[PDB]
Amino acid sequence: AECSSELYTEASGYISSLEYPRSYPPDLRCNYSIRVERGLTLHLKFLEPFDIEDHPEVPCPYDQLQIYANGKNIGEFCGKQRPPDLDTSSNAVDLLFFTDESGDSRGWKLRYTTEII
Ligand SMILES: [Ca+2]
Ligand code: NA
Repeated sequence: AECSSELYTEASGYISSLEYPRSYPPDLRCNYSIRVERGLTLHLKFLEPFDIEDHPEVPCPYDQLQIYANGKNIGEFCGKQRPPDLDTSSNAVDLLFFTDESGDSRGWKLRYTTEII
């Protein structure tokens, strides 16, 4: 399908993979950025279903969701168990979603909210 970068600057919102909760497209390199005002911190909560194609022995060899908080890597995620809720201590988050050439997985969706410092 697509995948231009997306930018979210409201105090809360939803972010999901393309066509959620139907299969996300292959060969994606998607960048989602959240930028809110200094003195707010971002909290991320994934919803169910969460389904990124995985592998029984290799960590995330096929498709990957990577999360950055002000440039620092705070996790790479795949599989069927959603990540735990993330308190990022940051006003700047980036999610990078990479997908390979095949598979039918339902993808991911999160809600972010902001905490007042
Ligand atoms: Ca795949
Ligand atoms: Na999807």
